[PDB]
Amino acid sequence: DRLKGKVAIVTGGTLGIGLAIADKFVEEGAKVVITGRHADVGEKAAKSIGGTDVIRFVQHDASDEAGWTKLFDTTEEAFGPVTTVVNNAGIAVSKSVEDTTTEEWRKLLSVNLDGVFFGTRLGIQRMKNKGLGASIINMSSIEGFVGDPTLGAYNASKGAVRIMSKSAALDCALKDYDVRVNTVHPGYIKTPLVDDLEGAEEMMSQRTKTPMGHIGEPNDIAWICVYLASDESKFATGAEFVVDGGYTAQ
Amino acid sequence: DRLKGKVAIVTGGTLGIGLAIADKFVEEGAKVVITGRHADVGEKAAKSIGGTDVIRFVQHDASDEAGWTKLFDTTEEAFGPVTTVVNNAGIAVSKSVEDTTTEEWRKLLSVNLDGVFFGTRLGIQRMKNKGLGASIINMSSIEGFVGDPTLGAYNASKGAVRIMSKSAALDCALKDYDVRVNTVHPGYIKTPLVDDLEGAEEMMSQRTKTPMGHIGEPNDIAWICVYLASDESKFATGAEFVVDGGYTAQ
Amino acid sequence: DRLKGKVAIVTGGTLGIGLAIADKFVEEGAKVVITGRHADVGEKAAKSIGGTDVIRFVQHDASDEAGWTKLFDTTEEAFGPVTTVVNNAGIAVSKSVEDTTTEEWRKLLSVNLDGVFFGTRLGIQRMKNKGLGASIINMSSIEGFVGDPTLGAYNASKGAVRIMSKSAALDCALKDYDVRVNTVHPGYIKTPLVDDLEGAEEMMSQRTKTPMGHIGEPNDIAWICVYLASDESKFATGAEFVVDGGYTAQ
Amino acid sequence: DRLKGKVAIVTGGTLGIGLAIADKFVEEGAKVVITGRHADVGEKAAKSIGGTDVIRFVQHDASDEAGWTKLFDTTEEAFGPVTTVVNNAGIAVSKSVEDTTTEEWRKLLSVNLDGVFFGTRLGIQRMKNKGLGASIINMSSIEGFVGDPTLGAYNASKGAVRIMSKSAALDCALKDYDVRVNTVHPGYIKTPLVDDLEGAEEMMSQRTKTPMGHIGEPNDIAWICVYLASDESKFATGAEFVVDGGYTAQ
Ligand SMILES: [Cl-]
Ligand SMILES: [Cl-]
Ligand SMILES: [Cl-]
Ligand SMILES: [Cl-]
Ligand SMILES: [Mg+2]
Ligand SMILES: [Mg+2]
Ligand SMILES: [Mg+2]
Ligand SMILES: [Mg+2]
Ligand SMILES: [Mg+2]
Ligand SMILES: [Mg+2]
Repeated sequence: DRLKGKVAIVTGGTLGIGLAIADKFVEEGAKVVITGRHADVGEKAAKSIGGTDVIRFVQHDASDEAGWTKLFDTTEEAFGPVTTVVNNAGIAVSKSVEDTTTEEWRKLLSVNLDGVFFGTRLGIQRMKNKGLGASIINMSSIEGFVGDPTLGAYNASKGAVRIMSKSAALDCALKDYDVRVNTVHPGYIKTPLVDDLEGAEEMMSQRTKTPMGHIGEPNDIAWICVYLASDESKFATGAEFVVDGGYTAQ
Repeated sequence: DRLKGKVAIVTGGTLGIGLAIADKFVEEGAKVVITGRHADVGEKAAKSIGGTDVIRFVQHDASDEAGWTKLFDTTEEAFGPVTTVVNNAGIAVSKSVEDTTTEEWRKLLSVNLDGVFFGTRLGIQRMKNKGLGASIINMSSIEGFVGDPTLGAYNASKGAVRIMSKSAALDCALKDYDVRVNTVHPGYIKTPLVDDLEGAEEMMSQRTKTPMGHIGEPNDIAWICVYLASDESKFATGAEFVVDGGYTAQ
Repeated sequence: DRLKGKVAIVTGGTLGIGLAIADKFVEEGAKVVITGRHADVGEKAAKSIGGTDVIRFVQHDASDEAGWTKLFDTTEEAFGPVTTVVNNAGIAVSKSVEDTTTEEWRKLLSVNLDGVFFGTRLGIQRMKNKGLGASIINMSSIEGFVGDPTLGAYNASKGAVRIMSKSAALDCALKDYDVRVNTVHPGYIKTPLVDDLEGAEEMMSQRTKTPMGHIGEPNDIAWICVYLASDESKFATGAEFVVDGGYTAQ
Repeated sequence: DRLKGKVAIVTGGTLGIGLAIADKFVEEGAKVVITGRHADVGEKAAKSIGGTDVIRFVQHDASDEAGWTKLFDTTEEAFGPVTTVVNNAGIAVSKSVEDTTTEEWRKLLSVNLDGVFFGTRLGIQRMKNKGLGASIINMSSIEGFVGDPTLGAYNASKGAVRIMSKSAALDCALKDYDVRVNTVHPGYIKTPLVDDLEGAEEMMSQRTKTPMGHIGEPNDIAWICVYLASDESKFATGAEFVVDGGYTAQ
């Protein structure tokens, strides 16, 4: 089991990429708490992966600072000290910078930027200096590297996550905290939400978007996260891991 | 005059880098409005560069959304349609991610991230489709490329500016708006604020920080901004311009 | 076994990083041919990992174009069609650009650049369109991202490998070849050759070099290569994977 | 005159980008030697810009190491000590990595990589420690950042130039040589050679290639080179300057 003894929080773990991360984490021996906004979805998601000795759902919005405190306490009460934080919760807005309302701007940043900050800050505090082989995996995207004219606020958030994570990685390394911090950068990934938008997958699969001519699947992101959570990656910190079908290579 | 006919807003234009940008912009034939928080400083700054036929001060906090509207109106009433926006206002917090309070986080992002968003969004709206050769110059820094363990929130802000700017550049290019958007990335620059912090310049001048073994001066940033504001750079958009003494090259 | 059915060529596989890659590849079910310059070293290396049903040594200099042809034939005769090429062979020269002789320049590029080209070109030709889940892993380094004043020719070679690999990745993706191409970028890795240079590890472990305050081990590079060789990484192509203790994050 | 007192060598200065660099350098007060392969073209090019008190042609192939020595001597005899080297000579091959012959590979690298090495190495040696405000401008391209499946060897060369230049920049900075080294990265630029290839400009102008929906002109590259040659850029070293119509921003 590649994640023997690990205890992970996966935010936005009830759908899509986060769900697959949780699934493979459990497969590799981790205990996992998944978060999401909705109880129906979250309880189904947890039980689809395993019983409560290995996976539990907690309703939590990543923008909710006070709830973060409680989430660590709930997770540690269930499974012992947290070792691994996957800051995956996120939302999207389909607006150019020009067309973004300030309400849209603040709402997207409250999840995609504040939530990652809250989980990273608290993860460092609660995991440092415990010999846990701790790992914080911050979910950026291809939009942390390149612009998309239709994703202005999203681009801001993903670029912020990219560089903030390097700061945290460095501080943890220099202080010998036994905490690593890295970013994962998915390209386009097939999910029910993509399937719900007519034409989206075909748009994303054009060669001028994804050179492989198709989009990825959630397990593509799960497997790089297993590597990063595991002690196999004990010398990797402050780095970006891109799984994008070639999107950013052209 | 390399900026003949240009009309620029330079936020945080009363001190340091912004002041030098304003100075060289006026030298190259632009009309300039500089903003800053404090009237004493701002009125002295404007008159040190020129008379009110070429430069004026407006008291404005870049985090103040409603004031942005008014700032464009004031500038256009003085000098005619704005052509050039330099989003330079910024603040700093000397805290690791771990140690950043949420108040510090939100306050820094309100200037360094929201202010750049507000000026970029409004600049696109008010400059597009006017044949102005319009240019938005967003001030990132070396901390938009690399982490600094002591500058967590600052890193978040500068990474956000870096990538958000690419989104805006692309939208403007694809829609033929005649608006370019680029980022400038200073390394360490000698200013009175650096001089006020005992030991700072020597720290910044170590070869492991700045390979040139000294730090820069405000005109180093002014001259790259003249290039970017001018029609000389009409094919440059979505790009990062690094003036850092080699900091990021190692 | 994470590399079930894979058949790998690991150049420079008799020492250091390459040896560890070969070791973990065999552990994960691959068949492996390792190359190196010297028979004594190579035969000991192969037998330290396994018997000839899983690993064999072939004496080969990666700069030797004609030998590449033969190497694929030898490997396929032993183990069946090659699926995985790790272009790891390399040499180093400790000279600034200013001080590099043309002989040094050409010799280093013949291994570090031509060898990677030869293995990549031939790997595409011999692995495309066979449903192998083929993967070409080109060993760049931190010196593919940042300069080192003492490693001028080495920097040239590693930057060339970095970007050439993206070209190959794209061509393979666009043509549906079922071949991925990625680069791995080690930071400093403890080996007998580092141990032989008095003071080297301490130099490399300074916080201004490696923020973790120590250097890595060969298995750190082996494990990212297992991920990249395996079908777990089927959506990763054209990307750079950095395992450097934080070197490039500051 | 922004280049008062400068003495520049511009390789491949008889056509296209190099010709425009030479033209604007002379306009800004520099003395210039342009090189090229062909006397007819070179003598016409020089006289189109000015008389022999400001510009001269020397027939030289950048791959010719012995000729480099002589080129500096010729230039210094004409105009005094060289201050500025623009390594612009280059060739292209339209082949994937898979399809590149070794002859094509070596020939392209002899100009695009060896020529830049020869000019950089010799420029450092002959310009260091003379108080000249010396500047080496190495012409990379967008193909130093991103792959193109049809430009495998070209990608290798441009990535090598990109990173080798950082090594040189650092060495010069650390040793206080008064020599800066930077790379320029053109996107697509309209020239007679592009005009000669039916359909090329339209291909390059598609929004999925160049977001501005058109390609650039040689003066777009000349003006960034004026900035980099001038003392305005005295704090810029080891950096990449991208003028690409947005190509790399998406
Ligand atoms: Cl979903
Ligand atoms: Cl100041
Ligand atoms: Cl060794
Ligand atoms: Cl031409
Ligand atoms: Mg319908
Ligand atoms: Mg004191
Ligand atoms: Mg001794
Ligand atoms: Mg660095
Ligand atoms: Mg025809
Ligand atoms: Mg791209």
